[PDB]
Amino acid sequence: MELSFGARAELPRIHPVASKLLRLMQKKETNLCLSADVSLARELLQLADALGPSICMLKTHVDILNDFTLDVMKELITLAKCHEFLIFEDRKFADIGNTVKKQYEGGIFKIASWADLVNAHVVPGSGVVKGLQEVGLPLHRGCLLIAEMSSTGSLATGDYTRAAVRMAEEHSEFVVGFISGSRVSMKPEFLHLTPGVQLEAGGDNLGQQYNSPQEVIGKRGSDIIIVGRGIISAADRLEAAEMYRKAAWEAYLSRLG
Amino acid sequence: MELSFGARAELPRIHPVASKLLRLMQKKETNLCLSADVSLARELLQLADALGPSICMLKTHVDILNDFTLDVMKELITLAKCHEFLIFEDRKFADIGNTVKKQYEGGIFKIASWADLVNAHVVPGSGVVKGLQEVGLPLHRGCLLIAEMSSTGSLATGDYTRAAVRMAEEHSEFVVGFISGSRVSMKPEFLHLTPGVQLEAGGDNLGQQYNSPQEVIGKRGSDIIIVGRGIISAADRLEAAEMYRKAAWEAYLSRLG
Ligand SMILES: O=c1cc(O)n([C@@H]2O[C@H](COP(=O)(O)O)[C@@H](O)[C@H]2O)c(=O)[nH]1
Ligand SMILES: O=c1cc(O)n([C@@H]2O[C@H](COP(=O)(O)O)[C@@H](O)[C@H]2O)c(=O)[nH]1
Repeated sequence: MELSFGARAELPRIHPVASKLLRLMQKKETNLCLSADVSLARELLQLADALGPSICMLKTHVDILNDFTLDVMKELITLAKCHEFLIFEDRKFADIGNTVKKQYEGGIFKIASWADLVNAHVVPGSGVVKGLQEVGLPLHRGCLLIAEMSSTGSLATGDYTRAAVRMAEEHSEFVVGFISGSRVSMKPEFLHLTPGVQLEAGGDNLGQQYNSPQEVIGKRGSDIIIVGRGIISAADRLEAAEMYRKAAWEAYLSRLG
Repeated sequence: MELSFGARAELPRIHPVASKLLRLMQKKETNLCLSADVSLARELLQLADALGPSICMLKTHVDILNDFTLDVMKELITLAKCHEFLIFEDRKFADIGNTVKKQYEGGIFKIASWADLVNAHVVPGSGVVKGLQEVGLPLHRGCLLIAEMSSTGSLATGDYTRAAVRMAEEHSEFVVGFISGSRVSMKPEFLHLTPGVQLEAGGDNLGQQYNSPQEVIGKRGSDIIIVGRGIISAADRLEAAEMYRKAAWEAYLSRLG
């Protein structure tokens, strides 16, 4: 009863952004999201161009880009369209609804104008989603809810994770899935994206913890791996991305049987 | 055994940023933080100048400022120095440590260069604080942890709130207090700042809930009220700020006896 990405793209209740994503994952044989955690626009764009064919999604932190402009993001959209990947701004909205709507639409980043996907913490209660969706529904955007975190001491466990799943499942006109370590919803209309991924065991010195693509996708049932330093600190980022793509894709196929 | 703000400023374990704040609160008879939730730099600066004498702190959301530049923030520092208030960027850092350090120091906002105080959600675990403090300790900054939220459905309750208090109390070289609805720590070295404040009962249509300064300061034991729309939507923002200042200050005095 587990469906391929291409069949999930057709589910009756699928969000159009999720459907677009699932179709390109199936087409390109990729369930890799690049975490493009760089500070230079040129590096961001060169990574997006070279790695675009290997990825289903490019995750940004626009607020670490020392030379952000909206024209950078126009360039990034051109590459996303060319290579067929979604743009996910990993802003982690986490305020009351009236504040996050402004943070999403406005200021100098105008996130909603260029990001297919954003994400939110569930700690404020469902007003965080209601505020975002007042901006994002008109613009045909989607949102991911942070149900679990990869870092040591995370409080996104137990009843908190359950609250995130309920909040999704109840805002499914806008919420398309989760940031999580594992499959947290049994409804196949929801995407699961998992950060904290490297091929080798380890972590960082600021609480990051790594698990492998086989563990995350194959054993824990997630859909997509989010990989930053495992790719971006490598010398050859293209070959690193291909290693991660092949790992995540085979883990998905093997789970699917 | 409850101490005045001026005596708390002298406590052995007080953080220098908390001490500076407590001294100016005592001097100016203000425990009001203006939530300057505007999109124009000119309005931000005109509010800071006119209301500066009435406030202990000005809370920003730099990411909704349509015409942000670092020169705006230089102007804002000049006013903070003139009128004696701290600048609190309400960024709600909420990522792994390695990410938040970059978000705090870098990008176009360079938050650490101008904000006396920032805040963080505790959901990622203590690496969020460790990452921020790698930037903020050298720059002699402070941080507030979000222990409770004002909005409907908040998950910052129970064991989550307790985890926030522990995390503070254990990073007290950098963490100076809390965003909370009430006094959550019994240690008087920690500040309690409470949003969701208006004189009249009510809320908004996106989950905000209001309580009065007398309730928050006088009954719930908080130190500082954070007020946005109750001031900024009023016609005369100066008189509105004075009403809130007088309310919060008298509630503090009456609690102190
Ligand atoms: O639980 C979570 C949620 C995240 O978004 N992230 C993000 O995913 C990326 C992980 O990067 P890296 O692979 O270099 O550790 C970072 O951008 C981080 O902000 C995470 O690491 N853990
Ligand atoms: O629990 C919390 C935490 C906050 O920082 N805030 C912030 O405090 C301010 C409240 O503004 P207002 O008084 O207009 O409702 C907003 O900037 C909001 O982001 C809040 O309302 N509740």
